[PDB]
Amino acid sequence: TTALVCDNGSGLVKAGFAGDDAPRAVFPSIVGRPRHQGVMVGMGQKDSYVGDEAQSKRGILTLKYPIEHGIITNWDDMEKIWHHTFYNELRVAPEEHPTLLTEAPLNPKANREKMTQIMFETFNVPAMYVAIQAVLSLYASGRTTGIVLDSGDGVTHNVPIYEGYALPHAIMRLDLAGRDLTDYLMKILTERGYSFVTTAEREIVRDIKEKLCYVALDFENEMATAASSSSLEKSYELPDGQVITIGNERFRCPETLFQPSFIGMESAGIHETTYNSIMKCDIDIRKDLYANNVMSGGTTMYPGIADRMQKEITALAPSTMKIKIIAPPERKYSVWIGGSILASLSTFQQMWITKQEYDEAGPSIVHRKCF
Amino acid sequence: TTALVCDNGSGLVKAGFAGDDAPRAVFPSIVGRPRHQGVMVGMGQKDSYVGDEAQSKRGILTLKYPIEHGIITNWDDMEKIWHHTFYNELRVAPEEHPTLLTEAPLNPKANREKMTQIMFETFNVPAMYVAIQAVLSLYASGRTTGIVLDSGDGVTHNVPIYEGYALPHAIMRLDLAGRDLTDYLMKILTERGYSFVTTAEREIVRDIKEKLCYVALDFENEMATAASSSSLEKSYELPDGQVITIGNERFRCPETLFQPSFIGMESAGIHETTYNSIMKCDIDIRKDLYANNVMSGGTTMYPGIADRMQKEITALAPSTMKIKIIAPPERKYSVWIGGSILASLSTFQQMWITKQEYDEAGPSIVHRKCF
Amino acid sequence: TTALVCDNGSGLVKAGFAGDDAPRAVFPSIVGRPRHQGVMVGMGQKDSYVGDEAQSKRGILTLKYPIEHGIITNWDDMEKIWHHTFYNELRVAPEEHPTLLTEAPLNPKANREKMTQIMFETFNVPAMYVAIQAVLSLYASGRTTGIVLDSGDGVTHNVPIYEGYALPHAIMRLDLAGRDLTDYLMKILTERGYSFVTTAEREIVRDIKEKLCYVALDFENEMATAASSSSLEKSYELPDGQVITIGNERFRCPETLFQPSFIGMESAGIHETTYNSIMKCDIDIRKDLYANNVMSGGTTMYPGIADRMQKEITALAPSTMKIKIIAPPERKYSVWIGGSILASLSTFQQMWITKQEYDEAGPSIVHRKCF
Ligand SMILES: Nc1ncnc2c1ncn2[C@@H]1O[C@H](COP(=O)(O)OP(=O)(O)O)[C@@H](O)[C@H]1O
Ligand SMILES: Nc1ncnc2c1ncn2[C@@H]1O[C@H](COP(=O)(O)OP(=O)(O)O)[C@@H](O)[C@H]1O
Ligand SMILES: Nc1ncnc2c1ncn2[C@@H]1O[C@H](COP(=O)(O)OP(=O)(O)O)[C@@H](O)[C@H]1O
Ligand SMILES: [Mg+2]
Ligand SMILES: [Mg+2]
Ligand SMILES: [Mg+2]
Repeated sequence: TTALVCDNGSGLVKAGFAGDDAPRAVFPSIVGRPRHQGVMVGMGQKDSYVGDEAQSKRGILTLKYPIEHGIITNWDDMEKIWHHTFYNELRVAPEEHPTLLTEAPLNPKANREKMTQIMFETFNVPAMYVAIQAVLSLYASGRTTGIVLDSGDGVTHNVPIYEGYALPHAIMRLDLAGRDLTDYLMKILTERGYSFVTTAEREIVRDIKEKLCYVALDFENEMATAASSSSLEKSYELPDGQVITIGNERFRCPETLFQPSFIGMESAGIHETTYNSIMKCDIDIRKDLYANNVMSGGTTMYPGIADRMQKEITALAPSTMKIKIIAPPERKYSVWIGGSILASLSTFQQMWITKQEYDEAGPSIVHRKCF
Repeated sequence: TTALVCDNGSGLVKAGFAGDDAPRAVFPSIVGRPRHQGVMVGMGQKDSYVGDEAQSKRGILTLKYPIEHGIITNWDDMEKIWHHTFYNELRVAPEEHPTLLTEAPLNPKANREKMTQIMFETFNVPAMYVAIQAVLSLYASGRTTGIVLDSGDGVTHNVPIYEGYALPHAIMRLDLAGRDLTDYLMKILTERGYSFVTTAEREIVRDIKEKLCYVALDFENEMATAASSSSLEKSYELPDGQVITIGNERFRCPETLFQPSFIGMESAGIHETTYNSIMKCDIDIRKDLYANNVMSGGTTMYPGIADRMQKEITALAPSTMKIKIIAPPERKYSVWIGGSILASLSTFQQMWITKQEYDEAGPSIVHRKCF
Repeated sequence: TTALVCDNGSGLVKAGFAGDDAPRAVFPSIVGRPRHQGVMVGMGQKDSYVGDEAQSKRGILTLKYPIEHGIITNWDDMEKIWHHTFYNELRVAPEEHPTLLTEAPLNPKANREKMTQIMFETFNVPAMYVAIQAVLSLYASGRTTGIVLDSGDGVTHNVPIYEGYALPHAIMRLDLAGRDLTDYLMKILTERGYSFVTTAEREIVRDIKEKLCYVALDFENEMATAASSSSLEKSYELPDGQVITIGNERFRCPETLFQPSFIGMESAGIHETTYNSIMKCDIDIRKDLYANNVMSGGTTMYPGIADRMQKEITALAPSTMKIKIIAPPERKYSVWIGGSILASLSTFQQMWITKQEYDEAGPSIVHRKCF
């Protein structure tokens, strides 16, 4: 039988079969419940929608995300989402397929206890595994060395690897990702009057960000240019025809990644975090880590991120080092692709947590056979 | 047992069984009593005449409408009208048929509380249920969603719906309707010397309104044409052979709907009262409401109201929208058609307020089950 | 030279000299224009009215507010109001008096830009300044650490301040204030048959809300008691001598502040707003914020509001964190008293935007020299 691969992204769930080059079913990780008094019988049924059928009817819905900063926060909702991904998107029976979930580094352990318990007692998958997304991303690049800078909707994290041996002490994590950038955009937009207040309008500001934002190579130069000319402004059309116009908001939002003092945080930017992660690693290996700066996750899709990161890290690291930021075109799906590759491997068969293992050991077993 | 459907409009009573596509009994809502002395015996009796009879003797009667601005004020007269409807018109005892009574939004709760009291304690129906009119209007059109404009004899209200879910905070009620247009037409005919005063002559200026009134496309240019030549004049034959002629009084009267400042009121004309109702909805669904604008009720029957409405809204809403005024050909009875459809459903049986529930709950029960 | 402190409210304008502990002039911020036709010669002149002379005549006027949600919607009218305050009320030649004005947080930049432009060019004041309203609201209390809850007629907004250092990420601004409660009260009044629809009647409903509305502590049980008997009902004599009797509408109105769903808004109540604001401030200062909540603005003068908000915040914070709400009885004018104090301080004399500085810098200086 062929195992599945279900990447529980913070924002979007990725799913697909083991061996597929690309995921087969992608849909935002939302649960919607209406917030108005229904009037028509035979109509407005299905108290709760999931994924696509909650986006396409969000006008009257309260969209709750069940995954917050990479940590599942509302279990009965994630159960519905898994049930959907299994029985409606892929159209598969879970009991007859192994599966490969994922997790971010340094998440509370009870999180993965509960993931495993749901998978084994509710859906009765024969065997399942829980990887760490950065390792999978480094698989996907077809590589053996690097410092995966992964960042998606919830979290931004680094994971240095050298010739197959992880360096757990050098891992750095940071809760500043796509959702926080969106929430800061909602706020900088009110300088022009555009008030977005509802959970549904978060999904409009998200796409405004996705389509219009970019990261300036140099922030102060871009601020000056925007202030002294209109060459940057770009106009966007709401769902209801209103045409909004944004200028320096196109780069003031992505720039949050590098100066988290914009959104009130104290910690340092992603470039400084990566440098401080490399400098935790033994002297003999930093030379290769500087030369394999892999990237992953959606939030690294902004134009100008790769060049900005290369410039900044070159500013940090010594003059003699050969920095290289690697940005695969499919980096949004790198984690899932690597997961498929790992699941298809010939030597991975023994590594599963068999149903018998859970029977004889409980959910705590998942800490001995996982990274 | 078959279920009855009644629609106690402010202008006419529409009543008849479910499953039919047209009301069985249609007649005006007036009870007339003599204002003169009856000298002859046997003939000249029955101090109260109702419905069509009252009109046929409107010479020697004072005609009272028990309903004014959708509110039932004279309860004795209204009970008379219902007694006529049940026994003389439909010929079927109310003691053995569930009933559905239409009603208007933002009405005093005492209104429907007393409707329930009267139906259960005076006529002893097995079960009754009260429904809004815009909801049923939408039912008739076979739609899932759309902004309904309903404008009968007394009350004009908008109820934007979405996928079977309404928006109570987006309702508007504008108590300016056919009766007020009749009064203003009566007031502006005197510019020619046709002094209509009596109520019986209100029943005739209303006939003039129903026959000749039409809504122009541009008021200023129509006035220009009217001043230019006699092309717009048309004549009408009173009951005693006199022939009248009216020019710009034909469209100056429906103009009220678009400029209630004509009759002193301040609230904005139906174009603005519909635009402002859409512009209070979730920003997501406005594009949907624009393209599914429904109409209903008699007052929307003026030749050309749909085009003026479309013009005004398209001049208000963003240029990218694709407006559509859904005007059913039978829109006069649309409320009752929708009521028949709703009463005929198999899964609507969960909504009837049974005699048992009223007896052990009191009239206040009607609010727990009625929108 | 004496300075002027002009707190432009959305419903009232509190303006006067700095140093006093009360404004020298208060008048509603409405510009009325006659709407009927004048017939008597020697009358009908002065075809645009302002303030209280636009109350006592409101019978024959359409009342329009310049500010809708702390935003200056109209400028041709706000110029009239400012001219009125400077010349007719205070009788002061503005060309020789520094003026200090106010604004809310997250308020569009063009708003204060154009305020500066008008004051420096239309009136030609030697110097001026604009201050957020939570800063002044906290000055008036004499503290230096606390999270203000300003609740005006148009806007409700918190500001966490610690030792004089604001927390710009934790400023929660909610556009739901006294005016929206006025409109909700008008909407629910009809349930009893009372129908107020026009601008003038909106003032009557404002006074009804002021006099009779109050906040309950347990809304569900308050409704239970109100339904049980008429113990809570009180009467009000409209200006023509009519008498209305409002019952549960007394506290169903200001309950909206703690359940913004009633009017369709999604955000959580103001207690939840304040608590969510607090839990985003670094952990060590939450203790000092939980004990220094300062109320302000007119809409906070509901009876029982302080008890309700204290109870509800206790329901959200942990058990051992002291929770207090400081509510000065004079709080309606807290913003203006803070403005007076700030203008009086000896060290503030350098913080003005001088006419010279504007002349050589342009409006953008407003965002530079002012917070
Ligand atoms: N082309 C893009 N440009 C900028 N941001 C993007 C782009 N595509 C996705 N994002 C952002 O990245 C996040 C989704 O990336 P993804 O890696 O799928 O997150 P997750 O793995 O948590 O589901 C979203 O917050 C989205 O706003
Ligand atoms: N063909 C028509 N043209 C213009 N006005 C009409 C026409 N028919 C009815 N009306 C007006 O609409 C009112 C009756 O229509 P209706 O929709 O049935 O109101 P209701 O249902 O409350 O009784 C009358 O007052 C009349 O003035
Ligand atoms: N006792 C009261 N109860 C409730 N609301 C009140 C009371 N007094 C005044 N208000 C409301 O406060 C508002 C005006 O007060 P104010 O603080 O000055 O608002 P603004 O900042 O715009 O000037 C009005 O909307 C009024 O309805
Ligand atoms: Mg990911
Ligand atoms: Mg009608
Ligand atoms: Mg204020």
